[PDB]
Amino acid sequence: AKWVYKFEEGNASMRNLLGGKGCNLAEMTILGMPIPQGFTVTTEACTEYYNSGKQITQEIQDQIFEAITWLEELNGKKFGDTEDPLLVSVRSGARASMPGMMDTILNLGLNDVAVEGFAKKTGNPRFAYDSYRRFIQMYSDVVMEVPKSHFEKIIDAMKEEKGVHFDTDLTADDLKELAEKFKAVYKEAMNGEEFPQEPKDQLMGAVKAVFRSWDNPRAIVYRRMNDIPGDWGTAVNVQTMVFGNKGETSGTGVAFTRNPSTGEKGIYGEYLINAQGEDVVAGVRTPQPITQLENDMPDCYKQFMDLAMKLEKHFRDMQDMEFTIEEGKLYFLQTRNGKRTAPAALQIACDLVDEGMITEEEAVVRIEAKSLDQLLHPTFNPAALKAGEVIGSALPASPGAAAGKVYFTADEAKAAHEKGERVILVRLETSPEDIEGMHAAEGILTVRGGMTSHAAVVARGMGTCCVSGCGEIKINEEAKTFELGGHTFAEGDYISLDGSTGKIYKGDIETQEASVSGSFERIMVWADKFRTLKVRTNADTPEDTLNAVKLGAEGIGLCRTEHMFFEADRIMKIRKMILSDSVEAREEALNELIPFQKGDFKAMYKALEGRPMTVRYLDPPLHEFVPHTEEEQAELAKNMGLTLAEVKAKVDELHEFNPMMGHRGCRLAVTYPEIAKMQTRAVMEAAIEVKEETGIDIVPEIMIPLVGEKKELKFVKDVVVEVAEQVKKEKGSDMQYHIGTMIEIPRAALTADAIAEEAEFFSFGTNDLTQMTFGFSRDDAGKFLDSYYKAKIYESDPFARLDQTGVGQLVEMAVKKGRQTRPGLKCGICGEHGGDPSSVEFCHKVGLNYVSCSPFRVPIARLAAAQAALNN
Amino acid sequence: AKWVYKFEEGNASMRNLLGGKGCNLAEMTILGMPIPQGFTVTTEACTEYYNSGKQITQEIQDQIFEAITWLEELNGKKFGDTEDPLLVSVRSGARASMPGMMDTILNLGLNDVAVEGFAKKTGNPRFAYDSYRRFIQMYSDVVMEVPKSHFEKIIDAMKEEKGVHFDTDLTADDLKELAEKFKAVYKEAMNGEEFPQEPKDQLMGAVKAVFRSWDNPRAIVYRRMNDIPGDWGTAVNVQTMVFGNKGETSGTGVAFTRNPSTGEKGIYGEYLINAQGEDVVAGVRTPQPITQLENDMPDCYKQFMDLAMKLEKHFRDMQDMEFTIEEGKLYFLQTRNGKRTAPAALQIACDLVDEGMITEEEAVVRIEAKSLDQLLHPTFNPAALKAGEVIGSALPASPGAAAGKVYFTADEAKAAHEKGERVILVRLETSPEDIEGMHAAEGILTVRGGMTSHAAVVARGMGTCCVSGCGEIKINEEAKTFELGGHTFAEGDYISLDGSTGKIYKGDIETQEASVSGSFERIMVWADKFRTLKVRTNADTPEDTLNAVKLGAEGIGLCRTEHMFFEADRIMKIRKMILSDSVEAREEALNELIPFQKGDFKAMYKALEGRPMTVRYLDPPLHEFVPHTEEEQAELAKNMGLTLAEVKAKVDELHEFNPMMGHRGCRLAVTYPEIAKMQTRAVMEAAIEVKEETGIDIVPEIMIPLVGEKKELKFVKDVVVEVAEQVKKEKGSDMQYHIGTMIEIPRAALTADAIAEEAEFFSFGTNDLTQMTFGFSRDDAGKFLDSYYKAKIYESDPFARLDQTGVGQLVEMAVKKGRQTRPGLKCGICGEHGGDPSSVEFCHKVGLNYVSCSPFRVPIARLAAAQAALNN
Ligand SMILES: [N+]
Ligand SMILES: [N+]
Repeated sequence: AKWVYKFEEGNASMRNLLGGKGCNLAEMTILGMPIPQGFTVTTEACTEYYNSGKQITQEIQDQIFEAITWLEELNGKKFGDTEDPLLVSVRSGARASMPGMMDTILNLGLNDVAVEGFAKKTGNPRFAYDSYRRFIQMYSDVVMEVPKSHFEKIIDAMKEEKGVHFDTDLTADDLKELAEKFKAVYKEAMNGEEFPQEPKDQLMGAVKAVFRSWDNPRAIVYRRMNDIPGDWGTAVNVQTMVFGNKGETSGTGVAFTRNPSTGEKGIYGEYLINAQGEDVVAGVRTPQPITQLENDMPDCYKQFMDLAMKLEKHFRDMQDMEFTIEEGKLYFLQTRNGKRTAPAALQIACDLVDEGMITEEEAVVRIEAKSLDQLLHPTFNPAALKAGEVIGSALPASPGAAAGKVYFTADEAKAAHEKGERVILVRLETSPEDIEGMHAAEGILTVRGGMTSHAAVVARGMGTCCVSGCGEIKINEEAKTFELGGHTFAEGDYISLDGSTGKIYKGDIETQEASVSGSFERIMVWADKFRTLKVRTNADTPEDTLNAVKLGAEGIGLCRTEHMFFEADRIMKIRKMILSDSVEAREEALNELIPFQKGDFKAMYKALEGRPMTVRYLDPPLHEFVPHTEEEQAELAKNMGLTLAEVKAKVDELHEFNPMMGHRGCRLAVTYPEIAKMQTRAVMEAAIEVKEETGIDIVPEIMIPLVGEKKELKFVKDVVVEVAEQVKKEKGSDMQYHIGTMIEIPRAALTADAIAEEAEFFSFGTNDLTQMTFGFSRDDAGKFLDSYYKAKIYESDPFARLDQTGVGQLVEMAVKKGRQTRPGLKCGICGEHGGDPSSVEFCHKVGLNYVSCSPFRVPIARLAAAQAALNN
Repeated sequence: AKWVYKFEEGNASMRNLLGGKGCNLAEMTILGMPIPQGFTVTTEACTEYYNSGKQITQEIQDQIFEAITWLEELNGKKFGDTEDPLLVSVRSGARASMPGMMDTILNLGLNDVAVEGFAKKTGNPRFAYDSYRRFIQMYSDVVMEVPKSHFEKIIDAMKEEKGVHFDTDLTADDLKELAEKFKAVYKEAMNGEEFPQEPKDQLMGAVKAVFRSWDNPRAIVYRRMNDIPGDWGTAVNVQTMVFGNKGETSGTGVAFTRNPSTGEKGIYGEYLINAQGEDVVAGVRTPQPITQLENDMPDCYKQFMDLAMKLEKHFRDMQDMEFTIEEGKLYFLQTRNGKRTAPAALQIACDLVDEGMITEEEAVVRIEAKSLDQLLHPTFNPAALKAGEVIGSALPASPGAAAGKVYFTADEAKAAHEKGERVILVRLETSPEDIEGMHAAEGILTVRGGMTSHAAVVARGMGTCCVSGCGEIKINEEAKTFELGGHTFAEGDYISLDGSTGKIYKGDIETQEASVSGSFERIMVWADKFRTLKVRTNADTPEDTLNAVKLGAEGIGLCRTEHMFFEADRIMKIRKMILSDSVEAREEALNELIPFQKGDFKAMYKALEGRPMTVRYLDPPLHEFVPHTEEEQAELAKNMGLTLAEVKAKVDELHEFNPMMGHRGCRLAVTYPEIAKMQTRAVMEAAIEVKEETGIDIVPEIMIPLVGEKKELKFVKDVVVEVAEQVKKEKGSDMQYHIGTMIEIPRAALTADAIAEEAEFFSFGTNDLTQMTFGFSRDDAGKFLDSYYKAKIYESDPFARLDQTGVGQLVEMAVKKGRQTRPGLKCGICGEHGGDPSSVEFCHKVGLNYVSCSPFRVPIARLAAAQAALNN
């Protein structure tokens, strides 16, 4: 086929084939920007590599070399030529942008002979050898996997040995020396093989390494964390080199057209004079803030700021750009819509609509919904913060209030978090390998690196606090301790970070619940204008109901009732009913619960003010309510006038092999209708009274759990209806109410047209539906789920993301068949999936009426629903 | 002239003549609404009364009686007739709405003979006598000033005597009795005069009482508090009566089409069955929430909700309505745009724009700017609130976190606040007489009264916390104590109120700084779109600068520098310079201050990020920096090797008769240029360095205080320029800077064209300009300002509201003449007036470029500036 495209042959629309970096390089070429020429090996070439038993096919290599020849002709130089070489950069990039995770190798082409021709042609040996030891290092890292450590230790040995204080203070003589030590490393690691001297072998080795890396364990995991399918592959961009390490009038930088942490309009970012990209990211030399370049090189700044505004206007969004200045001449290497925190996304989308650059629909569609969870992260209690002990400060790389126990390796931090600890990862700097520990941390603190350092950008991405470049810190990896200010810290010691101010605190500073911007309220107003799904919340108390309404919830899709039986002042009533031996004594025990539960329901209807609430009837088996402690069993035997033995025999009788599928929910209402009769009286008495007290109308929604058969639901509904009508008569009420069901048993969805004959609404309990569709319990699934992710068997966690392919089939069928028998059938979802964007999009598309999520996920659901409406 | 108009003869545009209540009665008549017919005696009639030595002229009375005759013909009944009387309500209302402050007398016309004809015609004696004792009471209160106390004590004696528990449980027999006791009261107070029996005398007495009341001390003060001019007068509305006290199918209510505390859309308010308005406001019978009327009288509710939506749609804003149901027939008595809290105003204006009912310009224009100070009131620290001891709860009448020492009379609460205490007024209920104590309170707590009670509505108006109708409270006026829950409270004891939840706490619950809505950020976006003035802030520290920017400030209009000399680590430098005897030793002492001050300025430029800052040079006389304590004087003598006597002699030498007009500001820079030279070096060194460190450009603004003459400013500017240019040369800087002046001496404004020859900008220091224009010091003016307000000599405090008539003349002239010599002259204001709406409007109109206010007043200035732009 055709596996390679020149930049001139592509555009932004070819993203899936060229990857985002390649399509953006193409697009800037199309605009006539000062972009060094190059080409792209497509994402399809990556699939082909994978379909050929992980090998580059003859045809592909032929086409790579062909394009290389095309590059040579344009430049007038032969690739890696012994005399006047042409050198290239090789950079990977998939359809989806993955900041901090891809690969870059500069100066490819250099070798023992080309480096001398390079030195002669540039007239600058120090620059030639600096470029060579860089390339030897980047290639050893990227292609093989020799740790910078091996190289950084040597470069530091030499500088320290030579008294010099900076990489820049090395002579062309030291650099030739350094390169040889560097090559020794690669060989001292390649089982005796020498660093490839043929330019063509270097190119293929780098290309193969890019395809190979797509399947590294860290890429696999990062892709699951960001919902990126693996089949997308990655492309490889190859470009002619421009050098920011040629001298004092050369440099390299990374900047954003607006701030990615706050969203404020205006250039943000950093650069270094006489450097290559690597240097800026590392922060050994303190990177200078982008705005300062105006002082050093006014003309190049002017040009850069003009092109930067031109790029934001062309792409119609904040841009993350990389540039290189080679001896006074400005080049752009990359541009992409910049990753950003949620506050920054709202601010920015809002400013772009106000400047007339985009429409409200465009603003809504572009914000990453999952990221709005950041808006509800607790912020520090101001009093506590002022009272707090500042021990140091640095760059506010990524916003947020982080407080946790310190760990010094991504693996320890993750292991600690898993045991339930809030963790803070402290490192010299982070790397793609630290990703899982980073994701586990409340915050991230580093010794070197600025706003565009690895920790900074990956953290903004995750919406995680990060203070970076705190040079005052002294880490003792080995001992697992670090010193800052007044004292040494030890693994586990609490410290706090303010990602907004850069301040670092001793101890665990108190945090409180956050509030909300106006760009947030503004974005929600536009969202509402477009969404058609309604958004309800999963709430069991007045307090959560209020929080949820405050975030936009229009009512409740799931009000669990177990706590109304489990609570200290409730538990003995139900225990007494369970240990009874008469339907009469069961009812009498149950009846004592009425006043309590009626009371909990009046409080909820009082906080609802007319908003609907779906009340789920008793869900768990009886064993969950009986004491499992010989001691509590003894106490109960004593309160009921029974022997410890009797109580124990009843407990043993209720025991089940698989509690997930035993005698519970609807099946329990069938054997003991008394339970449902009681919850009905509590519900209807509470509603009727609150309606009498306020005049605010109520239409109770009573939902029966774990139904699989029409006549099973009918049996329970009859019981409920009989009590509801009786309560209505006793109170002189004409209140209306609906009786519906959960669709959480596969059979219910398969026979939903029959179920709809009795059910007035459907709530999709997808947590349970997923367990029964996949055949596994969430609580026992961690002993293999992780092996499944690692082996790519699953690319997403089915409990956090609706499985559209399988489980989705049952949700779609249930709505379709339910509506064959009851056209106006109302359908909601209340499993954890209702707060997940892709799931919410699936529900909008299959016709649900509303989704229901935890209070603090309401904003996410509201935005995701608007997006589903616009994207469909 | 023509002093009386029928409702049919008026409309909303005639507001200034008919008053807001009369024009709204007219407008609803025009709409064909079920409004009882009546007429309005104009505001002009009130001015006429005042121009005739406080007396109703023959012509006016003639016209009142004429209209009364017109009323009779329509009704078929003669006013106060012995047989079938026509009775009327008399209600006052000025061009401006003043909720809780005006007068209402129902049932006027009743007398010893008319009440029997009334009883016979209605066939309902209990209703006739209930109406009579009501009228006797309302007339005694309103016309004369007999305290309800006298009447409430008797009504309670009788009910208590007769065992009955409610006003409603009185027999027609008890009521005839009650009325006679009531008449006895009025006589037992009118030096033996009997309650007027002639209907016409009652009408004139009520009309005169309304005109008379316009000048009561409480109306005068309330008008100053709400910026209402007195010359506006008040109109009197006279209307045929409809009765909500006729029986069980009669009632009366007050409702708002949207909630006035939160702004949420939907009916809000209360009513009572078998009652007159008075009853609802008092809360002896617990008022029922408006929504409940749907349960009692569905058809009348339907009609009411339809007319209510029709009124909001006609007026295009949330309406505060009053209605009466007479034996099943709905009447509307009043409608007005409802008063509301700031959050409610933003929410509502925002919803109205989204529903397409109003434009963004209309939203902006209608919100009361001064009320946005409410948005920045501290809210409770959530942790502290949960930790708090709830001792009771009631209606959340007006939002806010109030915490203070309790007082039981409006006068004590005010006196206590004046001594600097945070106060909480606890009363059975409030009255117009409590207004000044209410205004002094952090919060208001009452025993009876609902959402439309006096405290509720006046408090919403003031934006003050209020929890009302807490019946569990027991007040012991005499002892100045009250019991609630766990204990008795005593005058001064701290309690806290949550006006949002209605909860009441023991102690002083901790509060923290508030945040901001999205309807607030939304309203500001629309505001910015319209305003042309810029808004800067008065800020001296990094912290206040940040708060201010966060609220929208575009820079700093006044950065005072006194603290840079006054601070513990600064004071000894300046004291040493003052006690010196050589220009050389003065400079050397001054120089030691440079590092400190340069440091304070770098911190400010660091927080400014390029935003301009106007730096005011040293303002106070030297006496302010020398010790005034023989003890500190001794310590200084010791540190300087001087005798206590010498130090004391220098202190005595610096003493002045009038420090406000002595040797200070510019005159001090003239005698000691060393001081200005030093502040210039601190300023320019700090700016240049921060510009080198960030690349972010800075244009320092140096403002010389208390200038009266062109050559005086030139002398100082030369000094400053010489040092600025020197610092520029030493640092290799080409930074630009402007030297301006305060316009705070009348002479500076009178000769501003000359001053503009040297000043690059003008900042209007209106605090001082007002003192020198009025000739009084703010700090000594309280011993007569209050007598001036009481005597109406001044209607506004000149220190809080720019005096447009006089002081405004100098500000206008200064800008006009300054621009004759320097057309692009930049002009700002930074006196306290820059945060006051009417002042901000005056500044927009006279051409200023920006206003500058304290950080927390920034929102007020931003909105007021948009409003000035639209209204002009
Ligand atoms: N379930
Ligand atoms: N002043």
